[PDB]
Amino acid sequence: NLYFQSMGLSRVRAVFFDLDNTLIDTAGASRRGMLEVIKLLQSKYHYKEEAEIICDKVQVKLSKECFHPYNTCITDLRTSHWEEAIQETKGGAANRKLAEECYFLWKSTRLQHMTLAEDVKAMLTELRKEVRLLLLTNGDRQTQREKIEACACQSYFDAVVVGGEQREEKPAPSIFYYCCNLLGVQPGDCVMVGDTLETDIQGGLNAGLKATVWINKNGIVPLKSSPVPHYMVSSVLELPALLQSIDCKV
Amino acid sequence: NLYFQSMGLSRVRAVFFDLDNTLIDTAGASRRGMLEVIKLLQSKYHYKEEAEIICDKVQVKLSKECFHPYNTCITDLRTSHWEEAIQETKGGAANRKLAEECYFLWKSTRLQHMTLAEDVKAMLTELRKEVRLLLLTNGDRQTQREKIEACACQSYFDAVVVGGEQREEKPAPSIFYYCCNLLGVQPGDCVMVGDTLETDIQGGLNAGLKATVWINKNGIVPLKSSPVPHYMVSSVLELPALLQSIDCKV
Ligand SMILES: [Cl-]
Ligand SMILES: [Cl-]
Ligand SMILES: [Cl-]
Ligand SMILES: [Cl-]
Ligand code: NA
Ligand code: NA
Repeated sequence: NLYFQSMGLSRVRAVFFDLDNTLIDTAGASRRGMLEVIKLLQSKYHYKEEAEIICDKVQVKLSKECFHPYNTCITDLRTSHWEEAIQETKGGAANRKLAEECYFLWKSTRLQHMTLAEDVKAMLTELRKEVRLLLLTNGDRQTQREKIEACACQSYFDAVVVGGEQREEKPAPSIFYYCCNLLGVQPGDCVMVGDTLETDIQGGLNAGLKATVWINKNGIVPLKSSPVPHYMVSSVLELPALLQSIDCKV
Repeated sequence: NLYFQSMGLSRVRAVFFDLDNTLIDTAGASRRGMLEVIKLLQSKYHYKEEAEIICDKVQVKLSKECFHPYNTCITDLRTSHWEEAIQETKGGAANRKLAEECYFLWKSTRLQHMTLAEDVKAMLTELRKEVRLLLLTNGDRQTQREKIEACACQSYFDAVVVGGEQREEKPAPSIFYYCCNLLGVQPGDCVMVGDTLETDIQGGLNAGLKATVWINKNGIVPLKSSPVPHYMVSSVLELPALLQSIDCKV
C-alpha cells in the first residue's frame, strides 16, 4: 500500500459483474419455463412428444433472435416465436392466444426462478464495503430490467447498465468506458467478472481493465482461438479472496 | 485445471522459503543477544555506556564480515570481532576469554530465541499437503545449520539448502536451478517467498520462477532502482490464500 502508491499502482476500485448465469441461473430458470409449457401442452391440450418439438423450435428462434425496437416490442416478437413453433409443429391456423399462454407461462416461471443465493447476497454485501459494484448486462431493456427486478438485486449495486440501452454492448469497449465514467474511476482500476469469454472477458480485454475473471462453473475447455482471461474460478463466491490477491500483484 | 492443462499451464508445485526474518526473528533474537552481553558487561564487569559501543562495533564488523573457510572457522572470526571491539573500546591487552564469554552469550541467546510461531508451523503443515516446500537460506554452513536446528524446522521441509554450501548463493540463479533439481520440478513451477529484494526476489527473477513474493512486514518503501517482485504481502501467513490465487492466473 505504501509501496504500491510509491509505484503508481492502484488497489481495485470497482468490480463489474455479469448477470445471466453469473449471479442468477438463467439457463436453469428458462428450462423450468419450458418444462411448464410442456406440462401445460400435454395435460391441458393433450399434446404428446411434439410438445418438446415446439420448445426446441422456440429455443432455436430465441438464439437467432433479431430484435428491431422500431418495428415491434419484445413481447410481440417472442410471442411470435411460440406462434410459429406451434403452427410449424401442429399445423393449422396461427393460434396467437395459445402462443401467449405459452410465452407467459415460460416468462413467469423463469422470472420466479431467478434468485440471488443467500451466500451470493452475503458476498456482494461484503465486497461493497470495500469496492464499488456495477452490474453490466447484455440484452434488451425490458427483458433485462424485468430480470434485475425479479431477483431483487439492484439494491446490491452502485450502478446497473443494460447493453440494450447503450450504443454498443459487451464486448465493445465503449460500454466499459461508459461504466467507468458512471463510477468516476479508471479502466485500470476495474475488474470484470463473468461467465462468457466472447462478451465479458473479451470486453474487459478490449477496454484495458485491470483484470478479467472468467467463471467456469463446469470446468469446460473453450476453443483454440478464444480470448484468454486473467484468472479463472469455479464460483463467484471465490471473488473476494481473489481480489485480495489481485491487490497484492505489483 | 481442465482448462489450464489444455493451455499448458502448471499449478504451483513447490514453494521456496527464506529463513532469516521470514520464518524466524533473527533481528529480534540477535538484539536479545546484544542486550544480554550489555547486561553481562555492566553488572559483572562494571562497564558503563561503553558496553553499547562494543556491541555497535560488533554489528558493524558482522555486517562487513569477510569469511575465509580456508583460513579460519566462523567461531574464531566472530570471537575476534568481539575481541577487537573490546580492545578498540576499553583498550589494554587483547582479552580472548572475555571475547568468548560475549560471543557465546550472544550466540546462545539468539539461538534460544529463534522459533517458528505456532501459526507459522500450522501453515507450513497445510501447504505441504498440497505442494513441496524447500528452505533456501544464505550464509555459512555452520551458522545456518545451527539456526535450522535451533528452531527445529527441518522436519517441515522436503529439502533444505544453505548458500554457504553451494557454489553460488541467492540471487545467483544456479542455486535456484539446483533447488529445482533436488525436487524434480521446473523453475516455472516454483514460487520464492522471502523478505529481501536483492537476494530472494532478485534470485527468483534471475531464475525465471513462476512467482516471487516479497514479505514486507513493516510496509517499507524500497529504493528506486530495486527489483520488483510479483506480489507483496505483510505476512507469510498470507501465502496459502495467495498461492490459491496464483493457481488461477492464466
Ligand atoms: Cl451466458
Ligand atoms: Cl425460422
Ligand atoms: Cl534479512
Ligand atoms: Cl575494523
Ligand atoms: Na452471462
Ligand atoms: Na532474510
